[PDB]
Amino acid sequence: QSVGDSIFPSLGQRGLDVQHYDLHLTVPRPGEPHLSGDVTLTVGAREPLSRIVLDLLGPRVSAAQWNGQRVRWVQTAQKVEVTLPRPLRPGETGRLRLIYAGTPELSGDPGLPIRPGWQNEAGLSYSLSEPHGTRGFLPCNDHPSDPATFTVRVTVPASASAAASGLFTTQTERNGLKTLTFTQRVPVPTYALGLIVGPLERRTAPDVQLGTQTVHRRDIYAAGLPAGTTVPEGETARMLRVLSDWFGPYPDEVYGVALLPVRQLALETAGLTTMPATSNRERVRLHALAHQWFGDQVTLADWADTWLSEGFATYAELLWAESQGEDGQAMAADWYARLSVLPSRPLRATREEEIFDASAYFRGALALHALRLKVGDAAFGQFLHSYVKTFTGRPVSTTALLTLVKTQLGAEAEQTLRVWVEGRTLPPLPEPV
Ligand SMILES: CC(C)C[C@H](N)C(=O)O
Ligand code: NA
Ligand SMILES: [Zn+2]
Repeated sequence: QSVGDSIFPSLGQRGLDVQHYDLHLTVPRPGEPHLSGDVTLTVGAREPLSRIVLDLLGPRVSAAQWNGQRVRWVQTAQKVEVTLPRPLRPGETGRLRLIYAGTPELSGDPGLPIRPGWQNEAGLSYSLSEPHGTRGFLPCNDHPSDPATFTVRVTVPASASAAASGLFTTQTERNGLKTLTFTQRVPVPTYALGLIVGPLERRTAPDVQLGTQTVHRRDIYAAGLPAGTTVPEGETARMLRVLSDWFGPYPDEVYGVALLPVRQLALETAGLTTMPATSNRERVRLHALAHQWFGDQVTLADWADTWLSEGFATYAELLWAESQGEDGQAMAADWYARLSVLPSRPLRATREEEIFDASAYFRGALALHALRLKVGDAAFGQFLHSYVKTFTGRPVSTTALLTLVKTQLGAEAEQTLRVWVEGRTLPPLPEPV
């Protein structure tokens, strides 16, 4: 029934393929968790589905429709189950509309660096939902194996404003209320959906041209940011070219950061990174941008493989440093140092406390470093292009990476990667031959 995640075995519904969320969210008082929702899901299926089971934690569903007609539905625990008049079969799509309202619940999971879900602090409400927090404010197939496109229609008080992932199209105002529309036109995981409401100002920058591709530029500045909370002029343009030259074209139409005056980790929300000021650094801005490839475009099949996103996003830091004339080998040496005093575990996490631990970031990065040094920069750069392509539209797993390594680069490169992926060992620091 569920996706069957090795870490979160209850989230999601197997075979469900959500393709588009058309969400109308109304936030009455930014900074307080209550809200109302009006979402229509365009869903497909990999297998016949008698029921559409979505994740939801907090708000209560009031009405449900399927293809425009009233439909039977039940909200049970952290799930909303919708009985279809006839099974949804592969190849066909339907429209599931849900009216809901209430208070999103935060998922205070024990081993996570954050409490994912609808955040509320200092007159600001925003989503920081990795891994399984999106279900708090949106009925969803809450798993990274099922990315989807988003159209969000945010209704807020006139005094406030809002920003979501995707290009901002229209804004209307009536009876002292404001409505902003954003369209995320490239599929990304539920936790990758940016959504911020409160005192914030949009700021655009000139377009960035990456060959034939055009990437729009805009940043969000919330009120009350600390002095010096900025984006260095020209930095994001240079970062885009360096990373896109390694990975392939930037997968989205816009990029920027949403600088918040709060104290929290940064989240790679699609095309608009949720960036609390206490994390606004050059290597975190590069990190978040790298995740637009590894994490938002290339999505995980199982939360045990977070190193496919964090290790890849961490290695981009080394590539960016080298692009700026720095010694990347010395950065890899720092990674090893923070590992040589920590125990080992395979890269595939077995419990929730490990999915965002030091090994998922640095041991995964050093795994890529070991592979790169074994095949050469040219072969390694070509694999990263092939890796992204191979896993666009298809969730990535550790097994699939090793297979692609074996297929593309040979068994020796594979065994080098397998030493770091499997083994419960800390291998020696990868150094140039
Ligand atoms: C917010 C965190 C739990 C995850 C995020 N992707 C990072 O930068 O590590
Ligand atoms: Na999908
Ligand atoms: Zn990250």
